[PDB]
Amino acid sequence: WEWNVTWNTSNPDFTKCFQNTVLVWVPCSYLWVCFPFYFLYLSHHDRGYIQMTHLNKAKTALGFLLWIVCWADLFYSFWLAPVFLVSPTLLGITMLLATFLIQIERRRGVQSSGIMLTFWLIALLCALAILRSKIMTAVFRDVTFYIYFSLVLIQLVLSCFSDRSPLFNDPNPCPESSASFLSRITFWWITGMMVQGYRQPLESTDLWSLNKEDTSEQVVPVLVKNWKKECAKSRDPSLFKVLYKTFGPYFLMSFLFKAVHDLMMFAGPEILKLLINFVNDKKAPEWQGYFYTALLFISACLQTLVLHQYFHICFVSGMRIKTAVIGAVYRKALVITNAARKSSTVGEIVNLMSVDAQRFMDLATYINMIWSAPLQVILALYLLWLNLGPSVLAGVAVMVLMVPLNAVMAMKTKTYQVAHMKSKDNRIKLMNEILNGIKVLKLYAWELAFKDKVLAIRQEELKVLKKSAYLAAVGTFTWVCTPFLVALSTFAVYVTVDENNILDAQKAFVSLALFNILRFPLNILPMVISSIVQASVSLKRLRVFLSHEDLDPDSIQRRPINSITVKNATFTWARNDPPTLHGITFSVPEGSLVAVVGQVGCGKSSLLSALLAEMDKVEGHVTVKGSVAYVPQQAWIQNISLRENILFGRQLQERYYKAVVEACALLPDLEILPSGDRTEIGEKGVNLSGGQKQRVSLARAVYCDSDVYLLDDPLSAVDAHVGKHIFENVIGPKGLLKNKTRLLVTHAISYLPQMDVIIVMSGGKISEMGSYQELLARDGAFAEFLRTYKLSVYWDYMKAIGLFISFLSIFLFLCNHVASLVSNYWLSLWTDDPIVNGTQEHTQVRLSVYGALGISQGITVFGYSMAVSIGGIFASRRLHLDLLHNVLRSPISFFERTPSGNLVNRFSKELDTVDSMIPQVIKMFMGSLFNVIGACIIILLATPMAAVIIPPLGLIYFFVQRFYVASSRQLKRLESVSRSPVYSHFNETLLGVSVIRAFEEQERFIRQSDLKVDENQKAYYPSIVANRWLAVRLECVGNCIVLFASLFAVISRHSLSAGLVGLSVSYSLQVTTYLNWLVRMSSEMETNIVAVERLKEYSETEKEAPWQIQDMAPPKDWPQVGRVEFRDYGLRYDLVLKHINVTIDGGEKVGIVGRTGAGKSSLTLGLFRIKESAEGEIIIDDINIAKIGLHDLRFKITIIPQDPVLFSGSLRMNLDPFSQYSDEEVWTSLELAHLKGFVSALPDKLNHECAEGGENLSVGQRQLVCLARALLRKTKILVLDEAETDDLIQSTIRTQFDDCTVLTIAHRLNTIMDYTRVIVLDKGEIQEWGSPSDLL
Ligand SMILES: Nc1ncnc2c1ncn2[C@@H]1O[C@@H]2CO[P@](=O)(S)O[C@@H]3[C@H](O)[C@@H](CO[P@](=O)(S)O[C@H]2[C@H]1O)O[C@H]3n1cnc2c(N)ncnc21
Repeated sequence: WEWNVTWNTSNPDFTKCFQNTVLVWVPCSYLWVCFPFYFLYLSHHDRGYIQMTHLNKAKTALGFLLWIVCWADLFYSFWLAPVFLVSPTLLGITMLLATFLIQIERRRGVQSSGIMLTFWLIALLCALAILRSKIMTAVFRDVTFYIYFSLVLIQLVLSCFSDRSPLFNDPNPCPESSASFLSRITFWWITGMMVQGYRQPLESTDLWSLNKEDTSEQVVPVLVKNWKKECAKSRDPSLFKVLYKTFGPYFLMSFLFKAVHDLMMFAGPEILKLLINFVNDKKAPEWQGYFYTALLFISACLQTLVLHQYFHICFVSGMRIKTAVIGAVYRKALVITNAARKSSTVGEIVNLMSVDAQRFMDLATYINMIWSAPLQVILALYLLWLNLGPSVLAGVAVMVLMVPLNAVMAMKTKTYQVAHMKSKDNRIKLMNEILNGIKVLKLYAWELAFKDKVLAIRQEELKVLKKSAYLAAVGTFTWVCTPFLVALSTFAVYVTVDENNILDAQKAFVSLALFNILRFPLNILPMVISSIVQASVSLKRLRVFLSHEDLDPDSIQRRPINSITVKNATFTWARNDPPTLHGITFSVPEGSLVAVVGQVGCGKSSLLSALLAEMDKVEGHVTVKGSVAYVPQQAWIQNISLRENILFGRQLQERYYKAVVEACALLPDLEILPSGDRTEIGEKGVNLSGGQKQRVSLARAVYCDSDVYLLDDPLSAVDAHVGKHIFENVIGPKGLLKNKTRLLVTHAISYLPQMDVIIVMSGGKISEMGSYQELLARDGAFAEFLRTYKLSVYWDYMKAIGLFISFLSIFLFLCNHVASLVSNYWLSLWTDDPIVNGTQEHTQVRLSVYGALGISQGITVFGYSMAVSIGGIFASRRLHLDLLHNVLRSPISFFERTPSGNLVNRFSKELDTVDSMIPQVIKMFMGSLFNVIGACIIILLATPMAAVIIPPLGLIYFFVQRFYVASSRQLKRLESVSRSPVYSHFNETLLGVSVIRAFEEQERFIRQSDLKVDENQKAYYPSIVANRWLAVRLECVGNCIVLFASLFAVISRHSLSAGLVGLSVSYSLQVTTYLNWLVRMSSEMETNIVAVERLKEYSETEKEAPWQIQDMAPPKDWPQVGRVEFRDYGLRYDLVLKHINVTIDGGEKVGIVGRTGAGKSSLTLGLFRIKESAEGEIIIDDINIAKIGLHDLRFKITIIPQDPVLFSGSLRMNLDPFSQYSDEEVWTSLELAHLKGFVSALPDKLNHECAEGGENLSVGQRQLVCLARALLRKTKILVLDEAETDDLIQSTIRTQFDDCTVLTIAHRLNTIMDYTRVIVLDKGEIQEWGSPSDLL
């Protein structure tokens, strides 16, 4: 080995000794160190044995021949040089290990081998090096090497194909367990779903099944066993030891991958330095440059692959951790004791299964960086120290200064997040009031007053939004300025400290790239530490939960079908609490009806709990015989259909089910319910009354067909007749359970004489049990008891911002881009200056221009960021105003017809998406896009002839981005949807655990929780593999960019300078992260901007007639006398109102009578123009209503509706939202409304803060407040809608409103009789038109 023929030569040939020693020791050596380790995996992991195939044999036969050929060399050598003996024998022996290895891999079930692939690849490269040397040298021993190389190449090609699957069916399988090594490395096996997801929108059944190891049925038992072993071995069992003993061995493979990734990441800058030296070192061979470029490419590709495999390992381990923790928590919760369960909140345990398990899932990613981040940083620092000197300390002095500052920013906006949120809550509250009370507002035309309050709350919100906006600007400013800041600081210090310090390309750009690989190892440290602390508290929470005690099954001697036996048994609800049932003894024979009798808190329900092993048995002997059906006091209802509630996971028997349903008198309940017995009962579905829930619980118990029934007050909530019917057909001796041992807890005497045995107790003690007649004859405790009683959406958003602001932001951001680019170009020009008299010709003016360029970059970064901040706030204001106007201008038919509920999330969730997320997303997406464009242009500018690589790589990027965004924003939705049922099922199980355990159906519910967690994992796993697929494709694109940039710089290093090549390579190295985040941000934008599209709704939705016409406005006293005339009125709704020709004279009391379905109420809607007249000419006095603007008439006519709607705020704002009427008028109207006494009583006087809907006020008061509103209006036309205070409101409407014309729609004839001229409506027609005297 000497440098003349290997390094400094036109023809670089490895020396003969090097060829025969190191190039042969490398591959043979690889298999020798891996062989032992590989038995661990081959042994621990097995999948059967693969059959005898031609491929496997072909590989084995070539392994035999290859060994022979290599030993044939030893034979010829035997037929001087020491290397001609040991090397052939070593190669033959490692070859014999290779063929044995494919043999054992067949035995252990391996379709494709990564070892048997990397090993052949390394051997091939070594053979290639010797091959080239041997063909450049030119029979005797050469031909043996050619045969060896050809066989090795064919072996390598064979090793790529995947063998047949073993005899270990698998519908919709996961191709991970069947794909070959190359597909697993490149993650190609998911591209199928990627293309298919782009064409056919994914559903829950298209998702692949889970591999056997990820199923909860294979990860929960191992954790359960390990935790049991630790618990039985122990003081204070530790969950962390269990965790790292159970899933640690699979996790430790991440360590190697992380170390290799770190080393390969650092290998980049070293090769960059070598290339910068090469371009500066003219008169050097081109072979060195091409070797350096190939080294860069191979290192980058290998680092990408290893890192992405590391990512997959960590995510799979986290998924297993989550699944196992979920399963163990479920089983523990099903086992733990009531005493230990009551202390912890139910919501606490649900949080235990949600937030702590999710934190454990996410922790697996940032746990290796506990050592990767420091070492990286340290190593990077050392390299930087090797490069420049102590001055670099000042260069990083600001990076470490950004870690706290940025943190301080985030925490700050969190407080802002708390402020904004608070105001938003108020806003939505107010909006909710308007949404459920839009009827009253339109009637009084108070819409604009409420719009003003909404705008005031919006101003309050936008103040905090403006402050957060200004804070966000500097956060972006620092992020973009960091690179320039570190470069300028370190370079200025380096130049100023000593004039002999020469700034070369290697001394500027290598340290510049080391700064880029320093940003990440340092900025993630706070996140890592915070996640570790949260995971530690989660470990504490899980450990204390999993160490809880449990109920004792031994307490009850459950025996297969003297039925219930208790002797001298005392039970507790806790270990230290006193007994609740002291010294209980009783024997219940088979098929006997026993009633527990006592007062409240006696211990009746405790007896049934004790028979189910729910109480803590401190002493005694209980021998319940046969299956037990428990009807609890608090009915537990599953959210499944009523049929499956009664069935309870049991085979449906139509005759038995139909005998059970009516015997519980559940037939009326089935009839009222919409779908019958298929209705979704429970908290989530249709709510049921308590009696119905008790009925369903009893029906479930009766269907379960147990021999022993424990009925803890099944008839508490059912009525007396229903209860007697139930007892007759179910519990009584002539019911369904005639031969069943029934034990009932009751406090009702009605069925007591029919009971075979009455167990009467007092204070948890057996007190003279016996039969009813005998107990009555004894006249003791029982007698005492008885005696007790789409590109256009982007343009729309730009218009909402305004064209000027958007254009200015784009221009300033382009200015930032050009400033950064010219900063880089200035650095390149600066690094190329010659050295005269031992110092650069120019070094102060270059620093000044560098500083000026960077300061300009910083000011424009802070500027355009502030622009979009103001723009975003402007757009939020304009969009909210437009949406509010469209909503309030729409007719009532819109509110009635629209799904009531889709407006609320539009005002709350989508508006929140607009004002906060959209500006941040547009900022970071635009930044990433122009970072990519800047990398491309600085590559193309420095090397003009590099435009041939842009088209293919752009096509690859476009295809990958299209497929990923389309197929990932759907997988995320699938996973989100699937997550909720797990926590819902845990809530159901937690709520019904006593019933679950009593029926002994805990195994079925354990299996059910298996399915839901597996379903969630089936959608979560493709998402992370999708991220990996993005990752590999985009890093391949970036590595191709790096390779082509370096290649095109090396091919023309002469017409180029060192600094230009350095800058090109540094930016090409950076471009990969920018590309990845550009795709991720584009996906974010695509699913985010649609909010604006759904906020631009109701833009054309038919609106009401204009509120103010102002061309045909009425006079101030429009209702001069109040002469109403319905001239052929017809109201569309086919026609509810038809042929209405009536005349109500001014100041004449008129009422409207009719049955349900008539046009009584619709007639009022005619007066106020709620629905446009299909055919009609209603005219008040001498003016048509349809011509008048809505507000005008709605202000000149008043209505007292069915249910008065009192809005949140003061009483004065309820009476006069506009505050138009003076305080004296309000006081007079309130006094005239029989409310002066009450209104003077509130401490806040007229400013009494009434809650949502006036909950604090009574219904009578709210009605009188509505009457006060009508009285304060002082209008000549008033309408009344009648449904205790009726006497008061009727007298008040008869007191002073006699001057005004009053229409009255009352469902009661008593009040209408007083009003003359009654109009009767049969089906919209005027049945009778005359006074009540003419009516009778
Ligand atoms: N191997 C690696 N080496 C270098 N860095 C790596 C990395 N892997 C991950 N990153 C991260 O990718 C981003 C790289 O920077 P960019 O891609 S140039 O821009 C960021 C990014 O686009 C997104 C968030 O990406 P992010 O996860 S937060 O963090 C950084 C970086 O830490 O928004 C931008 N961004 C970040 N902060 C701000 C801000 N205050 N104002 C405006 N835009 C901001």
